[PDB]
Amino acid sequence: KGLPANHSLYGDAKARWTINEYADLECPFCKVYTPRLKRWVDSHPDVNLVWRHLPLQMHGEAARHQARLVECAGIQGGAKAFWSAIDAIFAQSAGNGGGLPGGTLDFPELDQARLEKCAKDNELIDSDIKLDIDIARSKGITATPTLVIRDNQTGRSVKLEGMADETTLLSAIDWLAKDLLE
Repeated sequence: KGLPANHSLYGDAKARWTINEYADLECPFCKVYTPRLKRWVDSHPDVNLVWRHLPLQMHGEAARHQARLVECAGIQGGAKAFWSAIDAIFAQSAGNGGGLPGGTLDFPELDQARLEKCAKDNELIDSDIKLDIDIARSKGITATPTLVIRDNQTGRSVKLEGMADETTLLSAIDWLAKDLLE
């Protein structure tokens, strides 16, 4: 294991299971699913959520630039800024490759000129986006959202493609760990 998630983490850092949500800020599925999944995590403290980048090629530049904007928000403001920027981008983008008007995010609690420079220039964040995409492709992930649910106690994980509903989530965690619940 490498360093733990901070700005990309939603929920309790010490949660037993982590839902890795591979997602694209232009994807209409991700737009409706991400808030519903955060709700679910709110009511299951034992599970947390980590956003992983997979901007899809058919969504072009907009999805890549928006991935960089949310990492740069994390630099400025941590998790709270990161997840607020995810919401703001899903609300403000045309979606589907149309992107933000002028590429510009309206998020006045952040330093906007600073935000834009970081999306243009910071290669560390660009690398981190690319790494999530490379990991996704190594696992054969092609569409968004796709979940990788990891049990942090055992290391085991399971992949689910699509907008998994509560039955899907519960049954995946049961598949990981039904005999290790006490």
